[PDB]
Amino acid sequence: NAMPFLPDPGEPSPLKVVIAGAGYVGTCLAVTLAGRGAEVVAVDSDPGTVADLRAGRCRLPEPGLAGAVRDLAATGRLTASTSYDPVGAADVVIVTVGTPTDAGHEMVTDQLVAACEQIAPRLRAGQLVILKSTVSPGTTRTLVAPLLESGGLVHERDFGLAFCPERLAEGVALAQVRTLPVVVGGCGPRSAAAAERFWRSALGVDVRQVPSAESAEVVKLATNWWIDANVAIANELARYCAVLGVDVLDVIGAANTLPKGSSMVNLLLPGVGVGCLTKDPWMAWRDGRDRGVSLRTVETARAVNDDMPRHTAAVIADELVKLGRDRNDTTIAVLGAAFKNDTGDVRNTPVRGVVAALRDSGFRVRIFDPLADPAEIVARFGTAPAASLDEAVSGAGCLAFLAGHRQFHELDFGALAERVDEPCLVFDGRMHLPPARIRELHRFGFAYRGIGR
Amino acid sequence: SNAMPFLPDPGEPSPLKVVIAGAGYVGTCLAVTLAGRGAEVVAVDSDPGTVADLRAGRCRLPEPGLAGAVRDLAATGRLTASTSYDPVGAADVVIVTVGTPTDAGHEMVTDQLVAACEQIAPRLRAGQLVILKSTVSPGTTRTLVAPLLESGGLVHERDFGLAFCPERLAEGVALAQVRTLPVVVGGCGPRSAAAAERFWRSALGVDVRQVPSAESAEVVKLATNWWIDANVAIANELARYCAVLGVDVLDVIGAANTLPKGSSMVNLLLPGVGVGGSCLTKDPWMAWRDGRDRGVSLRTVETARAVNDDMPRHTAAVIADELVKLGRDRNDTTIAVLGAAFKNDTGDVRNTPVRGVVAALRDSGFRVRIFDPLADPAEIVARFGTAPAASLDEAVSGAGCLAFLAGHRQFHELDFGALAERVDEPCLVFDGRMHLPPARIRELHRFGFAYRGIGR
Ligand SMILES: NC(=O)c1ccc[n+]([C@@H]2O[C@H](COP(=O)([O-])OP(=O)(O)OC[C@H]3O[C@@H](n4cnc5c(N)ncnc54)[C@H](O)[C@@H]3O)[C@@H](O)[C@H]2O)c1
Ligand SMILES: Cc1cn([C@H]2C[C@H](O)[C@@H](COP(=O)(O)O)O2)c(=O)[nH]c1=O
Ligand code: NA
Repeated sequence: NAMPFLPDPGEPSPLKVVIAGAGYVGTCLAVTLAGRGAEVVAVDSDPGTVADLRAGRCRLPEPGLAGAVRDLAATGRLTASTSYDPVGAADVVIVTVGTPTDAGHEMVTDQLVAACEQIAPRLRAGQLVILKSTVSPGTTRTLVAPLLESGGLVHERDFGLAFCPERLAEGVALAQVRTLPVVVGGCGPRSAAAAERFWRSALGVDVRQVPSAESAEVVKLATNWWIDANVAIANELARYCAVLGVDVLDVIGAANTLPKGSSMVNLLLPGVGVGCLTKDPWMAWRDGRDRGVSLRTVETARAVNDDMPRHTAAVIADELVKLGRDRNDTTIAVLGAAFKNDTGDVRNTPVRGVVAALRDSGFRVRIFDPLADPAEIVARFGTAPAASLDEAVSGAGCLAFLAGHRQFHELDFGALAERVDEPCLVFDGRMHLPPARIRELHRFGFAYRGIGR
Repeated sequence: SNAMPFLPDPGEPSPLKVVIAGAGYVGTCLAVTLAGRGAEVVAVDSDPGTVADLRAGRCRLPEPGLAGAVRDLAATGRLTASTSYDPVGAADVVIVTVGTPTDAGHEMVTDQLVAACEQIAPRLRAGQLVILKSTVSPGTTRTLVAPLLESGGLVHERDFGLAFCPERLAEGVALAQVRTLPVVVGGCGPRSAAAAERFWRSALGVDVRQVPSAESAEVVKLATNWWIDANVAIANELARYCAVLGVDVLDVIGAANTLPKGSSMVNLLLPGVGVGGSCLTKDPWMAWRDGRDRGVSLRTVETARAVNDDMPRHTAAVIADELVKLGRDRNDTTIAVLGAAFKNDTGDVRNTPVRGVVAALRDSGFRVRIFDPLADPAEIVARFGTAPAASLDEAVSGAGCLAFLAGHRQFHELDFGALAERVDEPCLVFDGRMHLPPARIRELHRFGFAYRGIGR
């Protein structure tokens, strides 16, 4: 009774964890928890996803993830199911299911409601439930808690309930998840103490307590709001630097040497647009609007970042005209299609906006992303990607790096110089190449341009 | 003879000779720091009162430790002053820190800068180094200052060094920051950049961050104030959003800022009662106007300025609303505004957001008493149209509200148990810029106060 909702971490028998949702977040969580000794079962409605995990397969490009899935599924500590039945035997249940938003920027509770309606009858006294899915504030306590209580139990008294925002760093997720402190917002002191004991023992990280689940839900929304609004500042700064003939990355690097606030001045890097950062700031805006608060910094940031794909296409076409090129003699090789660097997800990518604007004007575009699924590129771009990097760049008049994947940095530009059509423009969207690499491109005959570079 | 370096070898026995044009806040902080490390400095200013003060070892600038440093160095003879620009000829380095105010259209008023350059230009000799530190619109150093300095026959970069090095001092801790902050150097060429870097490293003992041009360094200064002002806007809107959920914005900011991001961490700034001073209310508009002239729209600046300009009025509306919810009216409540300065731990009220809060409260029918022991009483009369209270007891005795609109360290050290016996019960404690932790809020309630803040 003194230590509710979690066994002593020193117990010989392993901790039993059920993770609802076997997406990017769920898989990273499952692998890192199983790796530290817990017995984990990932629950997902997709039979294909469950079949892959059970056979130690993972198609996610996240570094070290496919290897860890294959190793842990073989040790038996990582398993998967389409059924929510393993919830009954679990000590901890983590909910990472999808929470999208409609055109009005209001939560689509469907997936979360369905997951909660499956967990509720299987929920047992003494269990700990943690919500990781990004949600509108008040959701854990006013929507999720009554759904979980439909099975007769009471949150905080019979089972622990806490909101812990997901803050995974793509491309380095497995490394960051083992060091990054977890924010815990308990639905009461018992739920707060148990959620903190769980992350410290099962994950081995520090914990940052906030006084309610609503406070922790706002931490997630405030983080995405801060990131989106700071990317908007950086994007506008890059367009200002471009008209002055100054390099935005030197400006940002020098500006960020000033201590300020809780750490340093932190101008974020500009890009080709934003693709968490397009829904969560609007989610806070709609919540604010319904409560009589206008979030003007969110409205402006979204308008600024939504204009960047069209501006990127305009800059590419303008630079090609300056090189004496046109839509009749140039094929553009778009290298990298994913919304974020070192990911393969193209579901909500600003690259779609760049390609559409380049095609809408009349340019021939080839797409290549070594991390993305070719069927997903067909679905989102409407065309099959190039068979390989060599096929994409051969005879291309422009190499537009619109996602800065690590394998693009390891490319031999001397070898690329022999495949492309001279004069070739290297447009740097998300590579953010250092001056030493830009000199190498010029040496091989490439023209180089970035927004504000 | 060989092409010349634009700075003498710091191995020479004679002290470095520096001339600082513009002995205001930035100029005086530089002068005492350079002279304190051994350089011989002459402060050149158009105000005869400032020149007379520096000569006598006096300084009217309230900046902590500044008057003391001036007194010590005037006695050594290393720091002197002049209304005349005749010391320029003998100097190794000329630093320009004159005022660059903007007009109603946010265009820079070049009057002081042109007058300074015109006096410097014919006294310049080959091999000298000229550093511009005043905040300017990009391209000012190369297209305005350089041709004015060349009127004597010298050619910038070939005959003398010209660099832009922005000042990044924060008011109240300027003397501590001038000796620690890395200096950004934007030379008009490689020789100017090398000399300016060697100058800051050897004469100030600080690190240097080179940027490729004077224009790049001019943008660094404007991008910094743009970033700060826009991030205060995010924080103020976040506090207003937290207020409707009843969540504490300081818990949210603290937890959010534990995430590594960019080149450091997520850095949500602290909310307040608005934004004052020249830096954050003028510099982002200067960038906006320069961008507009060149066909670039800075929408984040427009929104940040609108958001922060609305904060004083919103703060007064919150105080008035919380007083009504407490059962207090305009008839039985005198509000004591504690802290008038634009910033915590300074006395500067020249452009303070507290002015807007006080004016909006009075326009709601409330009597307001002002108390700020760090501020000049005459400065409060000129900005607020009323004399501040003689003492803390006069301000708080019988007050129905204690509105902490500047969070000076002095206010954190008050005896709230004693205050509780002087105020009119029930007394509202409004936290504008104290940012009290939950333990301190609990203590106020135990003493009988009603604590409120935006998003607290
Ligand atoms: N105030 C700050 O904290 C701060 C911080 C960073 C940057 N800056 C920039 O530094 C510059 C100076 O700021 P400040 O607050 O010290 O200014 P200030 O207006 O208070 O002082 C300027 C001084 O220059 C003198 N002066 C004017 N024209 C002159 C001339 N032709 N010859 C000689 N002296 C002349 C004036 O008499 C005055 O004493 C501004 O461009 C400002 O943007 C200020
Ligand atoms: C840094 C900072 C400044 N401000 C406001 C107070 C001052 O009026 C103005 C300038 O502050 P600064 O000189 O400390 O940057 O901006 C905030 O409200 N929150 C903050 O976090
Ligand atoms: Na609260």
